[PDB]
Amino acid sequence: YFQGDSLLKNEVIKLFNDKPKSGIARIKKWCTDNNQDFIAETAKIFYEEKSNLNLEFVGDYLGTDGVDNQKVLESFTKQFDFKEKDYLESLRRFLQSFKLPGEAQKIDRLVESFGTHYYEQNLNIDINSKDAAYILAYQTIMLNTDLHNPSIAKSKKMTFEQLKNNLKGTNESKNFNDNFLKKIYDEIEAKPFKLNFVKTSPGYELTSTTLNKDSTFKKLDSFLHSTDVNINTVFPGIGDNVKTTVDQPKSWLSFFTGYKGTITLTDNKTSAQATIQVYTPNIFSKWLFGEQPRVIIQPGQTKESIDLAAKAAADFSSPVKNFKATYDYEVGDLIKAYDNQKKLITIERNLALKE
Repeated sequence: YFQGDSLLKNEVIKLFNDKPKSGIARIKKWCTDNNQDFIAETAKIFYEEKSNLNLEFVGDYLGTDGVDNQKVLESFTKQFDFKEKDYLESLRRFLQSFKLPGEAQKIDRLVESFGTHYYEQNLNIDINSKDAAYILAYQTIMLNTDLHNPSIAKSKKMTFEQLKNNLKGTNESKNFNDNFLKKIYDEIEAKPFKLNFVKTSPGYELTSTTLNKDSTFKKLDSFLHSTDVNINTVFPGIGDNVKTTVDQPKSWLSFFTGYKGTITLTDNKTSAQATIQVYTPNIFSKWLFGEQPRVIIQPGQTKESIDLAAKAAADFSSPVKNFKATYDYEVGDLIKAYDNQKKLITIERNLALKE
């Protein structure tokens, strides 16, 4: 069955599975030459070529905060037909179409995309607003952790009555129908979600049973809720032109993943950028995200972002545990930049006569 994009699809699968940026570049290139829409075509390939594509990379592209990514995610979700479909079956299906990133802000964008589209395809039937669809989805995901996390004893598990109470008046000032919620509660109880998370996240990851006692980790943790303090008090190696913003965590994301927030570092001179995500385990999060705290450091798109992220990672006494390629950078380039910063620190300490 020849289709106008068949040749492109076969080329893209190869390029994409090697480096997603090279696959996306070819869709951009073909859409330019064939006068087609890059957004629609990308989402179409992600959806139709599910069984052929690296789902980690698909999940990562869809969940990433980017102008292209956001448009592609909206178009991707639109490929699903949720009209007169069972809510939970629709959510299960959506969550299996990619590999979930292990990053709170990415999971959040994917969940919000699902809710909005499900509501739009079943307008005011069982759900009254996109906000109600989103709260129902995050409460269902947390209900899944509650009912199936063994650290939550049988006697402590959330009851259907407790789910009803949490969702009282959240269906655009009204309630969700009793049986509509009972069906979700019972099915989730009987069958947990199939949640396929990535093994490692892009960039640098510091994670160990001793990371919470690292001087840099403690300072980083405090920096999330402090006001007008310089980031150089946390990371000496990054210089004095680095400014910061903090994205505070949504409560449910904290429960779900151990998320504590994201600090965005921007160099005022160079435009170098890096993000720093913090995770601390809790009784709910550990079931899916492990028993260790985590720090994820990712370089942005701009030149010299690699060196800003590497300097931040190298300022920890704890070593980087995991390295993974980003959409823009090769794993080897992140490794070289970090190892080099560690070697420079060692030389400087020795030359200044530090023990």
